[PDB]
Amino acid sequence: AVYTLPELPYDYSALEPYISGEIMELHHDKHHKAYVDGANTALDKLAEARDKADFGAINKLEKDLAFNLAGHVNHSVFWKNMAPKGSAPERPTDELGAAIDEFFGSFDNMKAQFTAAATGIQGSGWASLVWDPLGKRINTLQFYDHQNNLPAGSIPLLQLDMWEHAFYLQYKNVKGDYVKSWWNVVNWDDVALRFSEARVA
Amino acid sequence: AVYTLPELPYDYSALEPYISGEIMELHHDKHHKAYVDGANTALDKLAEARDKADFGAINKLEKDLAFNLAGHVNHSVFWKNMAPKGSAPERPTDELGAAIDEFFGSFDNMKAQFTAAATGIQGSGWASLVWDPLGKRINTLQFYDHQNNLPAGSIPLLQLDMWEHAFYLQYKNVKGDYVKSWWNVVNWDDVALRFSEARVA
Amino acid sequence: AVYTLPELPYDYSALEPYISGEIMELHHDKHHKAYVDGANTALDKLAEARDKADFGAINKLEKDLAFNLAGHVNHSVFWKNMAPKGSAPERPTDELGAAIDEFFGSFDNMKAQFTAAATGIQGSGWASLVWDPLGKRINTLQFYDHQNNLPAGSIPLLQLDMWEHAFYLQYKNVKGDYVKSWWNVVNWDDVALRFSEARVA
Amino acid sequence: AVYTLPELPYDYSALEPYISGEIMELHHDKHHKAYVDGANTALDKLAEARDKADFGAINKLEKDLAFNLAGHVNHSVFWKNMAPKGSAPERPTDELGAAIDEFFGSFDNMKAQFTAAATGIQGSGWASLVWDPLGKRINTLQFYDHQNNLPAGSIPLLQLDMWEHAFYLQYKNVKGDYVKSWWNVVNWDDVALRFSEARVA
Ligand SMILES: [Fe+3]
Ligand SMILES: [Fe+3]
Ligand SMILES: [Fe+3]
Ligand SMILES: [Fe+3]
Repeated sequence: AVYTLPELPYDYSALEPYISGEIMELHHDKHHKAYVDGANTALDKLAEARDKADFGAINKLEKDLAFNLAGHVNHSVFWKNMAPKGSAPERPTDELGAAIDEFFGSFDNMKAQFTAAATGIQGSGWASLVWDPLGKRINTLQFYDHQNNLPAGSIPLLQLDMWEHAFYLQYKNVKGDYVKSWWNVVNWDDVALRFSEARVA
Repeated sequence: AVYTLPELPYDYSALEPYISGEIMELHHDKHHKAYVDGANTALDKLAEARDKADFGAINKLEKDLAFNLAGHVNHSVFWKNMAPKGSAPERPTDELGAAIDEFFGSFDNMKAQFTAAATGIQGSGWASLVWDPLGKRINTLQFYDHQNNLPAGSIPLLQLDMWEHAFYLQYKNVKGDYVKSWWNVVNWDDVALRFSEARVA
Repeated sequence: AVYTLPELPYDYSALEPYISGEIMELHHDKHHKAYVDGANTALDKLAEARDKADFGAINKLEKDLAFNLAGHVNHSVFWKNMAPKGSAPERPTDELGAAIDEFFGSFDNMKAQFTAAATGIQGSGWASLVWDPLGKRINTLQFYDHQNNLPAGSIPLLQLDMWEHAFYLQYKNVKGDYVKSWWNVVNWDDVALRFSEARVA
Repeated sequence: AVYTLPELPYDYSALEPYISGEIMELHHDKHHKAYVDGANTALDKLAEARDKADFGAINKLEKDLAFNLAGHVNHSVFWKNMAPKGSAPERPTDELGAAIDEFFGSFDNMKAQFTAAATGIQGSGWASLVWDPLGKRINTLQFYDHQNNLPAGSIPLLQLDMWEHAFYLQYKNVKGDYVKSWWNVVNWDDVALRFSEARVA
């Protein structure tokens, strides 16, 4: 198949007590898996349309592709963006840390803007730290669902899933507590990797 | 300023008779300029938000940034994607042509799928030929407005502005004629360049 | 058929010089007509799905229905909301005028809020004065496309089409001039009728 | 205040075993309350905007109003649409039942179409049985979030909250089981009342 479900780089319960193993298992095995199948199906349907020379359902297929592929992209990044508490540095450093200070003033200011974007979403969405290739800078974006509210070419560096399934079982309606706990499991080494590959554009 | 308006790589009337100089001038000098100014203002407001620790309008600012920056990105690609007819090849060749044949079966099939995506939009939008870095392939996407219906990391190769301001003065409601004419002014050299640089590899 | 294209209550050129006959004809005969067909088709497809017990394309059909039916609703209201310059009162009076003063302070304040909503849309949309049955009041809403950014149960009293096809041929990018000219052709007697039937909820 | 939180017509645990009291309490006391407060704040800000003639955040305020008011409207209908099993009929009858048979063929067909719309949503949303005043019929709509994918004038008769917070704690990702259970607690008397009052006639 064109798309495959990547395995978590850690145990389902490795992110506790910040994110429960219950959520991690349901989130990965159920949710992420669905996006993989949906993205594969969307492409299969588009190829079928081309062969039959009938693009009557093009609007449906393009949304199915964007929604599912974006869901696949976002979650793939999400898993690697995290790691067990004491496994990685608690703060960005080197070029990444410098870039954060340059475009946000400081690490704390970056977190403040990112958190505000994360808890204020009206509906399902994501908070994301991205590399803007045009302006050559790091910005924060607030995705709607998986595929809305973002410029083409945006390269994800750090993403936080704000869909209710990502936190409801543990934090219920208190989104602030979820975001607060999540910072404790962010793998800044992975974010640095994504920044290095993004900046080399 | 963070963002700046790029100059057109040709005269306003250089795309005639396929795209009028009347449209090109309004589209570039007025529309694109507004996106650049809006994107800069969004960043200024976000910086101000970080300074005072007041992210009350974070939802507004994130959409303002996504909408304007996406408009700036989309139009910047749009201008270079075109050139006066004759000054550029009529069909894709080499690696680009081979990739189009691989992911769409043929140039005509890609053209048909892209056209369908362009004319079927329910609202303002774009038809876009992008490089999918996760699936390592070329796909077509149907953007809504400027910043909706697309996965993060999507790299634009060829885009067509389907907002009514891009064709109404000349083609009125007949969007189908607009798309047909547009193919004649596509600069496949520019598309090939973008494809070669997609996900630095 | 379930839906039909209503005729304009006046000549195509009756709204000049505020809105050209060229626009009125294209807008009514081309655009509005498309929504009627699309809404009829959406329902036909849904009935076909029910008979076959296959709702695989339910997401597509529900969007097709909402988009097209909303387009039909919005335009139907739009036409009747207007009349040749000196044919109707230039200001709301009686219960309608009183209600406007009550929920906006004055007629001018209502226009200011309505205009701001009309010219600020990021993409296609509408500015609409509606009757909120729950709060029992008149509010202004900014529709996105035709079917987005509005609560269920909202009863349209006065609507302004801000899609580019509604003004580009005459006012180009200058949206402010279009809205300004449009106020001169608003049929307040029709708005009063819609208010009377809405308030009787 | 303009908007107020309505009390539930039954105890939080009255919908068990179909819908948990745990969900009902959080959903009502926390979620619905937030929409009421948000809708009131939106109106306050709009009034403030009119006072100072500063509509700079008009796009934000119009979305805040649409999102919150739609959430308030949707949930107000949602609560009354349900009642403990047994306390209300298991199937629609009289005029309502006849209308459902007319516009869907049968109660089972309406149920199947509604279910499909409920489980297939790409993001947060609602499945809604509404009265179409233009077509003079009963249709099903698939709302996105609270305020998207619906025509103006749509009158809610029966709605199902498909936001993850409405079922995750009990049904996890199995939205299909949530919908099946939900049918058991539908108060057809309330739906019949809403149908009788749809477009005062
Ligand atoms: Fe998720
Ligand atoms: Fe444009
Ligand atoms: Fe229109
Ligand atoms: Fe809810």
